[PDB]
Amino acid sequence: QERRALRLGVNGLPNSLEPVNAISNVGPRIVNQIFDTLIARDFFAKGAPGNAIDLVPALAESWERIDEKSVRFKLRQKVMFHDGVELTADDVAYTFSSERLWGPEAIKKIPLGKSYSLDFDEPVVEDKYTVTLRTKTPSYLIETFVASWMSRIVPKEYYKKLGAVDFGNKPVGTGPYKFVEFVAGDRVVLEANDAYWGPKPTASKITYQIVAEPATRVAGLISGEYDIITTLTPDDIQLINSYPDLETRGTLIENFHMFTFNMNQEVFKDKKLRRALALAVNRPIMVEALWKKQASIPAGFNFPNYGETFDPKRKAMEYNVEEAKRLVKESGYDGTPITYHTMGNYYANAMPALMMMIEMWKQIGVNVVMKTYAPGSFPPDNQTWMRNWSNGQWMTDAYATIVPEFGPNGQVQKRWGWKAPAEFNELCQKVTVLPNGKERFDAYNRMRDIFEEEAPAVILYQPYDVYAARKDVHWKPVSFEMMEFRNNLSFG
Ligand SMILES: C[C@H](OP(=O)(O)O[C@@H]1[C@@H](O)[C@H](O)[C@@H](CO)O[C@H]1O)C(O)O
Ligand code: NA
Repeated sequence: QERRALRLGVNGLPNSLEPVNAISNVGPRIVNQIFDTLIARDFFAKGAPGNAIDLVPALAESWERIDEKSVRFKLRQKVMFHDGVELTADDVAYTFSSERLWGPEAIKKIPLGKSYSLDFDEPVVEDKYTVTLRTKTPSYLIETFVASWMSRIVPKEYYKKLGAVDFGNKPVGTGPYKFVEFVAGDRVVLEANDAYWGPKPTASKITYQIVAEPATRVAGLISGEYDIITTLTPDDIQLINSYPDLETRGTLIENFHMFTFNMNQEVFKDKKLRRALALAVNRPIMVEALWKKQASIPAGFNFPNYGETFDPKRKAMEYNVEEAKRLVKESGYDGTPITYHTMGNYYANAMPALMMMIEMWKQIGVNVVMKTYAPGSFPPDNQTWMRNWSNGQWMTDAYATIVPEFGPNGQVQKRWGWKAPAEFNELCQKVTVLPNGKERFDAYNRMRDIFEEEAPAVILYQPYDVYAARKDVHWKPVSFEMMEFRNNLSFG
């Protein structure tokens, strides 16, 4: 009869379906279905196992870089939003506007819009199907930005009429799946958009059902309640793979798990204790015990997806228990227990990783205690000391995420109080405008050195993202924190 409905058991849900505000480990797998971008990354180009870097036309049928500051897009014609309104350059201009995204006025609507954006100038609408995106200063990052999760295309009139909050609860996009319902902290339901411009949706419906406990998620797959489950650990591989009708599907993703600090707190204003905690983390033993060797430990804030700004000659991050003990003493730390906030196992292995780290920190003379918090119940900033986090490396360049998250205009310095050395912020400003070359390459290596010296966050590893699925549900994971169903979902 009708197509099969897809049932997903997920680790968590975003609090909003507004595509920029949905940026997280849990939002993109949903908003990738509701929306489209001008340029799309094709993870399966030339038979790649879901990790190809190839950029292909999407809402823009073609594009041309004009100069060091601008890129002109030719829009695909007769593309319709879910409410029937035709996609125009007006919708694109609005998506990348000062008003909605990067200007001072957008900070209330999209709190991280300005900090995550390029140094944009107002878009230029040439005609109904022609729009130029430009920057005030040189930027060779326009293309990678436009293909990213910052750039899902929103409908101007409908978005303006509802406002960013109401739009977030009733999204309208051009994507293969349209909005049905959103029960905050419970479920999101989408249905097939059969008016879709690209590959027709193969599922009649998609339900993202929150299953916070991974053991309950695994039981749900074994019982036949879910078709695909997310955010498992390599420790679940043996059991699931013992069921002949189920299997695990995993891949290393372009993201790093970390722990970070509220540097507005007295104990973390200075770098000494941040550094002591960083120097005591035995990453290889965590990777062996919890990840069955599947996770990858980077040589600093440095990843292969950065391409020309990836440094393959970089030394491993320091591990020095004896130096850590000496820093604990010099910091003046008195033995008072320091809290570490985690949203249960929102991050695969969050609590087992923390338990191991608590033990490593006991050995250097620092008492760390776990504090759990329910989905969407993140405690006030001044109630937090240490906390876990992750960063999706969302550009084919080193700019992201060191500059958008840890730069002078970023939330780590502004909200979380990192007093970054003046040199670090000078380098951030330089890498933003410089073209690729020796000067830019060396500036990112100096920024990586300062990042390790300062420890505003401590990089753990790139997780091996593990899903489990029914063998009769054909779907391949991609090397990013999202799920792709276009030409990548079939049943039987
Ligand atoms: C607690 C959640 O954070 P999560 O680690 O899931 O997502 C990060 C995101 O915060 C960050 O802006 C981007 C780019 O650095 O990477 C995402 O992985 C929050 O965003 O809902
Ligand atoms: Na499809």
